[PDB]
Amino acid sequence: MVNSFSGYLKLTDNVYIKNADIVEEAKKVKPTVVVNAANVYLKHGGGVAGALNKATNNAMQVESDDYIATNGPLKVGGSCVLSGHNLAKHCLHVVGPNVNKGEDIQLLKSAYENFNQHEVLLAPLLSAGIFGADPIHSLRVCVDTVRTNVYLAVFDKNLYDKLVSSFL
Repeated sequence: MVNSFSGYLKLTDNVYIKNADIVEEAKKVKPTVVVNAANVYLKHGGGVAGALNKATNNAMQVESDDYIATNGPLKVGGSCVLSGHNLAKHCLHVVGPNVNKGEDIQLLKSAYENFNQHEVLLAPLLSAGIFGADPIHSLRVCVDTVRTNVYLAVFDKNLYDKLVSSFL
């Protein structure tokens, strides 16, 4: 079905990419699902998580603290579905491995598998940015793991250009 995502470059049958601020993208599109680059404690301090949470006026963090108090931490590679607040219907909080914590990069595939539970997503590259993985690798794992339709927002123009120009 046609959708309102605009200005994306088509990488594959199901994966699309754009140089964009995921906060502004979500505000404009109001997708069914926005993906957060979460950690196991749902402490949304920085990176994508800090930015999404700030855009919700801290409502994402309040909701997340109640989630953790009830359910305990997520697993690396795991996820939970919470409200999308003012950004989306739902937020899929996905924990990619954090290389700066020594976590095993193989868990990146498991992390992306969560996307297959949703027909359409707006997402960042998992484990990129402050999570320390190579974004070119993250894009490769995304393409090779996600089968549903995923619209990737890449914050940095230089990185976006490198991701497109090196894509096999």
